[PDB]
Amino acid sequence: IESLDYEINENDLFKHDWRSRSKAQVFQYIFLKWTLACLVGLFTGLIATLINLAVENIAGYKLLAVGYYIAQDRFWTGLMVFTGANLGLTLVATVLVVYFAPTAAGPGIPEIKAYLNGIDTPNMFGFTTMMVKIVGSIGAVAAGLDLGKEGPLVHIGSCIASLLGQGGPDNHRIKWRWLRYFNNDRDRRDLITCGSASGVCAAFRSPVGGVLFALEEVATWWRSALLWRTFFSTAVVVVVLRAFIEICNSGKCGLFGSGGLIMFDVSHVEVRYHAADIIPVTLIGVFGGILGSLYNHLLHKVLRLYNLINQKGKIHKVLLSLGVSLFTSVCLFGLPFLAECKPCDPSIDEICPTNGRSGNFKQFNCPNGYYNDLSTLLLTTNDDAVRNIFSSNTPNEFGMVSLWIFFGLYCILGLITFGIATPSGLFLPIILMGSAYGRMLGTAMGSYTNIDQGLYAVLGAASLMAGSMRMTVSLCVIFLELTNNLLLLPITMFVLLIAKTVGDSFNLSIYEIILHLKGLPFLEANPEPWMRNLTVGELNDAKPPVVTLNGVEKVANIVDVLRNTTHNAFPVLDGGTELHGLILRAHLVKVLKKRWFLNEKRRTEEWEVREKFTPVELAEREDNFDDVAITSSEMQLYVDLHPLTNTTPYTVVQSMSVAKALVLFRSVGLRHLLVVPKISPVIGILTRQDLRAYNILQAFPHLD
Amino acid sequence: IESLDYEINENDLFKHDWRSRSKAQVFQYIFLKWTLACLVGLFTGLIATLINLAVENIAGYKLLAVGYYIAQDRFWTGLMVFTGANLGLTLVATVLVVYFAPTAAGPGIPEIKAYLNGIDTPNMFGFTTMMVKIVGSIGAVAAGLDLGKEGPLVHIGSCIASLLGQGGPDNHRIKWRWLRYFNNDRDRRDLITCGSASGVCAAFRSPVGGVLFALEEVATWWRSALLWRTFFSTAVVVVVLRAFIEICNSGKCGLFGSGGLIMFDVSHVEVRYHAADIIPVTLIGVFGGILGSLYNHLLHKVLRLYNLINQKGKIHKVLLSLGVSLFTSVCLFGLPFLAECKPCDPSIDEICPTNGRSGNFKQFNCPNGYYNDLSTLLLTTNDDAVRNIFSSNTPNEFGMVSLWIFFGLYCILGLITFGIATPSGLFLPIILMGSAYGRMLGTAMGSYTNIDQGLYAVLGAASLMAGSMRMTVSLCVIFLELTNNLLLLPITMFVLLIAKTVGDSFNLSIYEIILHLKGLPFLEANPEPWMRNLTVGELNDAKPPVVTLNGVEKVANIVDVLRNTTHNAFPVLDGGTELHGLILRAHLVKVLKKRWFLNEKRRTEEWEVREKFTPVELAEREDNFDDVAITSSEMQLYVDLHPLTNTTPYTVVQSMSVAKALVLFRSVGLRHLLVVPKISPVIGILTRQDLRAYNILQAFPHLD
Ligand SMILES: CCCCCCCC(=O)OC[C@H](COP(=O)(O)O[C@@H]1[C@H](O)[C@H](O)[C@@H](OP(=O)(O)O)[C@H](OP(=O)(O)O)[C@H]1O)OC(=O)CCCCCCC
Ligand SMILES: CCCCCCCC(=O)OC[C@H](COP(=O)(O)O[C@@H]1[C@H](O)[C@H](O)[C@@H](OP(=O)(O)O)[C@H](OP(=O)(O)O)[C@H]1O)OC(=O)CCCCCCC
Ligand SMILES: Nc1ncnc2c1ncn2[C@@H]1O[C@H](COP(=O)(O)OP(=O)(O)OP(=O)(O)O)[C@@H](O)[C@H]1O
Ligand SMILES: Nc1ncnc2c1ncn2[C@@H]1O[C@H](COP(=O)(O)OP(=O)(O)OP(=O)(O)O)[C@@H](O)[C@H]1O
Ligand SMILES: [Mg+2]
Ligand SMILES: [Mg+2]
Repeated sequence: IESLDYEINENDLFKHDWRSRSKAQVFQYIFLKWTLACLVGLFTGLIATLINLAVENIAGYKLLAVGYYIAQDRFWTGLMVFTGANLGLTLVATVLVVYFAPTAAGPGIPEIKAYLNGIDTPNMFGFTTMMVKIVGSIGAVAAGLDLGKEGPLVHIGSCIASLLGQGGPDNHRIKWRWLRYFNNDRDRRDLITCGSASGVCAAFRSPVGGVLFALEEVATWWRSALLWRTFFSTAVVVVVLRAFIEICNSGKCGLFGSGGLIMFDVSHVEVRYHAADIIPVTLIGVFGGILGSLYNHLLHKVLRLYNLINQKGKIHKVLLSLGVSLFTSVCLFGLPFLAECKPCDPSIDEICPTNGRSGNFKQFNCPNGYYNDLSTLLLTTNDDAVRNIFSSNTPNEFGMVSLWIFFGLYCILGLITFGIATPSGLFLPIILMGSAYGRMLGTAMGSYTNIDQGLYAVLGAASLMAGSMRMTVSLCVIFLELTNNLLLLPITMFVLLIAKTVGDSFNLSIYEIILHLKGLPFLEANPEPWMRNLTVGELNDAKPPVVTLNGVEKVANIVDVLRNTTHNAFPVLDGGTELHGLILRAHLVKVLKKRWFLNEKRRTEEWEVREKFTPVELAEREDNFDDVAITSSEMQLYVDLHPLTNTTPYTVVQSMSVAKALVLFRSVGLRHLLVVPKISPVIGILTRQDLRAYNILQAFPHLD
Repeated sequence: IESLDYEINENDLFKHDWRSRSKAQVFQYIFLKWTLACLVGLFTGLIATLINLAVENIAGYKLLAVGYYIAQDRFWTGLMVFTGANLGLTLVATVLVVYFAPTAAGPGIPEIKAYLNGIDTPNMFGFTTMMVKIVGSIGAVAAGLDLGKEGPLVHIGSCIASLLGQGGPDNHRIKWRWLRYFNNDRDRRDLITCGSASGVCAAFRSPVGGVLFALEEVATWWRSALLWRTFFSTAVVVVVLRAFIEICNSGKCGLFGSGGLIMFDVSHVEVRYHAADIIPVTLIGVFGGILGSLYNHLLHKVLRLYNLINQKGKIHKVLLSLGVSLFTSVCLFGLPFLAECKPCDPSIDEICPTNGRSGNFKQFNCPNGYYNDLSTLLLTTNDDAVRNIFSSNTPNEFGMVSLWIFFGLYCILGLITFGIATPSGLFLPIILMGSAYGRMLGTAMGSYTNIDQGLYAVLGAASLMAGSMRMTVSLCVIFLELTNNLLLLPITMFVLLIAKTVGDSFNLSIYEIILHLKGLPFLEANPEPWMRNLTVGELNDAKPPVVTLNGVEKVANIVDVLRNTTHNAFPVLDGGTELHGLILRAHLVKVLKKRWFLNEKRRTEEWEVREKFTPVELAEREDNFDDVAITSSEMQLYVDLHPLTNTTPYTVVQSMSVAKALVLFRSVGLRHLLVVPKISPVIGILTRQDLRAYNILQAFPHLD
């Protein structure tokens, strides 16, 4: 799996630096760079509100059809309707994925985290992957599964960004010339960062939470001119989302519009800072670190198991998805018949019990005047279950045994649902599993505290999310703009830090674990302490030698180095040997396809390559080597490789440490890094495969 | 003015990489790195609450003494008391600055913005500079000047961080050995970033606003392991600030405790999204961009004028400060006698008029039942004037002429007060000057809008602050956590973007303008479009040649290159010439002071330099060259410069563009950057002075 070309070519023929164009062209580029950051936000807002409209309508008219048979004391008919509707929606949402785009499974972040690190993950931002991600997300979260549209919205935002960047689908591009400036690999990284923050803001209705999510976790080369377009895109997202909530008020769109603007609003509690509430807040942090470590350690084993079932065919995936949906629906209907009914309390002031699709003290098998504390949490859409656990001013609503049963159910569903072949997510199961033990500790303290148990559920959700994803700033800002409680922001990040620096003492993160399972070559930020005692010359003394071309290279050597080798960049020498730089494989296949062949070893002028090539044709990667067949009489001609050479590559000397070379490699971009000698002017090329610690430790095992 | 040594030395003798120490030492380092990030937050919270306690007590007992003579219809006695108390407080706050630490003047950011870019700004984070910054900030903002403790709190946080880093004041350091790990220049940059975000969070009571302020504007080398300590420090700051607000409730600390937790709370408005309120919000943005551009262009001329008065002696500074305070007090008392009294309205529901030190419809010369709309804004501490302009549910409280008079006064005071020799600031004058025209447009629209005029004042303040400082994310998060209005966050950054991308079309920022006035060599992020068509070899073909030392260099050449040259790093050769790397001046003076002299040209072993030096002694920069006198008989001995050489420097070749060399230079750190030839193995050193565009354009003026 290859990498991406971030390094700028400084030749005049390529016109890579956009400031060096004309004035009309820099006007058009500076207008299109903001028009696309507007349209990414506009379309991510429209598509997330379409997902929310369809999901709320489907889950509402499923739960109303369940409650109509609940109210007539027909429990088995309601169970058959529930399991049948869940099985049909999960069947559609996994048939589309396993038969039309098998890369749509899973969240999408653990890959966009690797695309923005330079790894060219293939077939990830297509058009059919976006459409089956949308329909699979609708049919998967409207089937009551323990997933969430939280994750897939990041991947849908990235696909919207890339389809706007290349001007449509991969084979139906519009031939607008003004989109020729975004054919690079730096503009794609900028657009996909805008789309990923656009997706996080569409998921959580939090603008700068999404900006900080793309800043801290997903992207890795942050620019201050990128911080102003990500800003604009999350702004247009949350404007479009709140405007289409406000238009669909008063039931003009059926359901979807009885919910409000901020999602899990608990901004009415006025949390205080008592000194006997230091012990339970650090207990929330310590237990969130331990449970996030244990949850990562078990989800690693579960995904290792699911990698065996995914290779046994395209029908074992569908059977696994339907079995997970069947077990989910059977548990979510049969488990609330174990918790006994507790009577209402008039000190809570909310209406209990309640019959309908909404939360707030639901009953389904209790007599009149009682309410079921399990069916408040189960038998509901998961957007309302977490509103029931974040319920301000509800002392002792849920018992200890019912919260234990809900916790022990959702810590199982979070393991077995993530990794199935439907578009899943990982924010919502951790939010539910964290709110469970947060309100468990809230009910366990009781009168010896002053923070509300709903805020203990918020602290439990944030503490498990930190202990399982190792994020600090994005989680505190996201929980601020989910909960609207500004006075909770100190204590809710005092709990994130204890959760993260307890969870770091046991395991890795979960994105690093999913990146390690998928084998993606992610370059870590800081080098190891043993990388400083190893030099680059010792690294190239354990490698095959560099293959090079000269400047006016014969066609036979170009064809030989293209057929026999898989390398994507070759240094150019002159055979007094003067190094020129690197030339890419993508330009070797271009001069072979263009029939730019010379008779003698003449080095050309500039106007010949201006007449042959154009700056737009040099960035089209729509080529392969198999279709071109060179005549064996014209394999003795000559190709002038001078005007296509990246004549200013980044070089290190053969005594630099591997640590400093890795720091340069990751800080600049740099698919390729030459190695010139200290005083054959090239003695090796370092790439991403050579600077990862797992490959270096296999060659020199006496280091660690 | 020199630079800082960020580049890590990879030798075993220095022990710069902290992971390569022992296990006990890495435990002690990982404990102290968080203990200092705790103590920075704890002490910045305690010192900002001491500033707030003293400022509120002094300004309260000054305004009560003014109001006691206002209520007895004695206006001239109140004017004499007001002008005398302001003149005494400004006299103390400028005498301390001009006679004890003249670097305490001005905000503090435009320098911490340059210290974190590597420029070693001298005498900036001392102990007397911190103490006179504290007392000057108290005596300057309690004198009613148009400044603010918003800025100086960044510099006080940075000084607290550096005094904790070096273990006390600059000549009273404690001799604790466990503070030897923070003697580097990377730990100082990390600590000062924690202290700067600590200061912004202590100023605005906004944690992640301060984190994003240190992320976007102040610091320039952001690390994800730094994002977790800045987090902790702003957390402890806002916890200590809110706890010492809550302890000082019910008047146990005199005043300071009748204000609340969040400062300018306007979270009761429920802003809507009408479609006829797109024209005035973009008018707020356009006028904020134009007024921020014009305010920068005039403050540049005013600071150019003040540079003449500052050089005419230490008494012209005091006369300028007292004249500014006199003009301020005469205007703030004499201007409200021009606005006529308007009667009360019962539809506003707040108590009008009010007599006291607080805001909310103040009267001072109106009869009973009326109120003065200018003295609501003037004659009050500026922390309450902006609460009066951000007043939710007050339609048409201030007229048009009174708001025009307040605007035309504060746009003059913001020019003439910033730059005087007291510890000033720049957030509060822009907040006041922006709220003025924000509520002016709110009163000008009237019934043709639905957003409250207090929210138009918030939009005007944010739009002028963006048009004059060119910040986006930090301003929207800071205005969120000042105003507590989460539903204002979309429109309040839709106005910041129009303000910033109108203001960018005219001028620079204001930090770049103050950095350009002080002549500090700030390295910009992206290179110019002409820097790609210039190579490093052409840069070194217009420079004096590199001076070098050999490896076992005689003492006479070391003394000659230390006396005759001012360079701080010399390449080491061997005269077959094998490059070793760079050696610093700070180690040349160390081997000259240590008397590590050899008789012959023997290259030593490792154990000799282990016996002479220690890893702590090699980082002590407490030396100068004038005190050491070498005997002329021992100037023919030899110094082994091998084991102190930075043997892995960052090298480029002599055909790299200046653009790519600048990108490497700024992305890695790098005080010094060698230039090795393509195929005398060194042909130059590039530093910060060579890669700035202003120095390159003076040598090759045919480029632009
Ligand atoms: C409503 C919200 C905003 C509304 C306004 C919509 C436009 C808007 O929000 O920003 C305006 C845009 C700014 O462009 P933007 O900041 O995205 O682009 C960066 C900017 O040009 C910097 O000045 C560049 O650095 P330098 O100079 O090389 O040092 C940087 O180069 P690099 O990072 O690539 O190295 C650029 O990426 O351009 C204008 O100011 C002129 C107005 C024409 C744009 C009009 C397009 C609609
Ligand atoms: C609110 C409570 C939270 C604070 C208290 C808890 C302390 C706390 O919040 O962080 C814990 C601390 C994390 O240290 P911290 O994250 O600051 O340090 C980074 C961390 O060690 C990374 O793993 C390093 O990267 P790598 O590994 O090289 O890849 C990185 O290296 P570099 O960036 O330098 O290159 C380090 O800077 O680790 C402990 O368990 C120390 C015992 C804690 C004792 C401290 C007690 C105060
Ligand atoms: N002439 C050469 N060009 C490029 N790589 C080379 C060459 N000679 C040896 N290598 C080494 O061969 C290994 C495999 O290289 P590979 O074919 O993956 O290059 P690549 O596909 O361009 O790498 P990537 O695209 O992942 O940056 C690398 O570790 C590289 O160091
Ligand atoms: N041997 C040398 N070492 C360092 N700089 C040199 C040398 N020879 C020439 N120069 C040049 O002389 C100019 C002035 O260098 P200066 O004395 O400011 O170095 P410096 O003080 O170490 O720089 P800084 O500390 O700002 O990084 C620089 O532009 C540098 O390029
Ligand atoms: Mg490859
Ligand atoms: Mg110097």
